[PDB]
Amino acid sequence: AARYDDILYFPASRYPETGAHISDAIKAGHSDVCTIERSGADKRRQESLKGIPTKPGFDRDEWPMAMCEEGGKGASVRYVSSSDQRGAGSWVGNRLSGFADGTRILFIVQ
Repeated sequence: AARYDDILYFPASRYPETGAHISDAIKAGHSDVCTIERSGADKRRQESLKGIPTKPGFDRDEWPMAMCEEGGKGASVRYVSSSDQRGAGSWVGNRLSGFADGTRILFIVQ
């Protein structure tokens, strides 16, 4: 039992606002590990974003992410410029697709 099964290196200079959120959230004690669980993501996003208004030009970025058991209630949410947020979320999902639900992935912001 290590805290994680494999590791993702997030490319902060490619997606600087989303990388700063993930880094600030991990530095504040939010989990650095994503226990992937895709089926519950819509439920978790309802819980993480409850009561947080939308903002024109920005997306509500979550860390931990909705596709992680660690997401949902208590997640960090930041307004992130939409091009940055959406590019980052697509990058992350693309890189995590090789891992089945239940895999624990440590995120390191590079």
